[PDB]
Amino acid sequence: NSNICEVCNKWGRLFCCDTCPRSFHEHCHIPSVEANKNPWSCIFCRIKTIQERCPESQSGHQESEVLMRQMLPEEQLKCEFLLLKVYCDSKSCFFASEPYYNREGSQGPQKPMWLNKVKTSLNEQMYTRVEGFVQDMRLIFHNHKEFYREDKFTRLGIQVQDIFEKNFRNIFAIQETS
Ligand SMILES: [Zn+2]
Ligand SMILES: [Zn+2]
Ligand SMILES: [Zn+2]
Repeated sequence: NSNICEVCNKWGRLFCCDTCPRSFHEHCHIPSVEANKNPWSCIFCRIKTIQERCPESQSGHQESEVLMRQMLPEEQLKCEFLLLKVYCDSKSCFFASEPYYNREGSQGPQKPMWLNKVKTSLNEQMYTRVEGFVQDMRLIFHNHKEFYREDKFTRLGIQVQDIFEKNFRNIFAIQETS
């Protein structure tokens, strides 16, 4: 196994996957690393199994159909993995915890949103469709763009949103376009 967490790239108290060489901090893995279960298989492994059991699941999809899917177990897992892929980027630090807004010339968003809040919402099964999860994720970056206006710090929103969108298109096998 790796000697650093796959998500945050730090050492510490790691749990090791039994079916691949990745390791995780307890609360870096999503869902949080399960108490027992020997062998234990990480989210990367579980996602690969879905694809292997149904190879046609990689054929192209329309985003509009993906968003209307109910959050059954497989869609729940895919959203968890997409959330995890965002946390994997170190720039996710800026969007993880509850923000506050006091900048001359700007007003805070009407509906603040942050990664840990999405994490809790997934954990508590608060989303009934994929659309719920994707809307909250995109709201994080949209709030950031609007608040920071012409400050160059707006670019962090652009950057982390691009990670989100690339991973959304990969995980849900969105039909490639020009
Ligand atoms: Zn970690
Ligand atoms: Zn694994
Ligand atoms: Zn099949």
